[PDB]
Amino acid sequence: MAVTKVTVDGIEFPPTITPPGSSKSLTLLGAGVRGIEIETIQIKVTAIGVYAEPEVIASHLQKWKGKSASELVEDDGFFKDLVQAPVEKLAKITIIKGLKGSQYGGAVEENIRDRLAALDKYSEAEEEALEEFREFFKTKSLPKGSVIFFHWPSPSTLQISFSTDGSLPEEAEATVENANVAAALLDVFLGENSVSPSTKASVAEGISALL
Ligand SMILES: [Cl-]
Repeated sequence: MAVTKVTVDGIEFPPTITPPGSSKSLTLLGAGVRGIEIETIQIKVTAIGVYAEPEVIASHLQKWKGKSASELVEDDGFFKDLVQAPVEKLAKITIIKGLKGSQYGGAVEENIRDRLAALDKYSEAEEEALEEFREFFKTKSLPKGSVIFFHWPSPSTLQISFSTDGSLPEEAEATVENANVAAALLDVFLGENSVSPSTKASVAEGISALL
């Protein structure tokens, strides 16, 4: 029997997902990969899938209707609107090349702090939030195939989950309630100096299609 699958270089991403502890079901908008470059050698380390409520986020982005995928990815304002949009969002991250949690966490945290410090939005509250974020990854190992779940039930709140085998948890492990960190983390992936332009392209064409 036939099945429809979404894949990024063979890594399978479900077309819809229900975040840990959530009732809602989110729809995949697009997916790409985060690739680290050494010399002229490119290493893919993670696959990233971006999910949200399709009708709702389509409604909030209606000013971009009929705008082409080519035109959206060219425009930082669209991605600002996508990041700001007050809808549930989820990032599913599948580890390609294994690594230790404190490494991934450390790098992402530094990226966030850089963004927030640049914006003059880094105080003790953010440091504590990032303490939580840091502590979450400190204790864990991220082997190939393990998956991280970043859940934004609203733009101000971040919920983190993780499964070593790639299955879907039914409740979140960590909650970071800090608007700046939550938004910055989303900005790591969909923002101006994205760790994954491919993911942004994929989301752009998905959203363009969705409108
Ligand atoms: Cl990543």
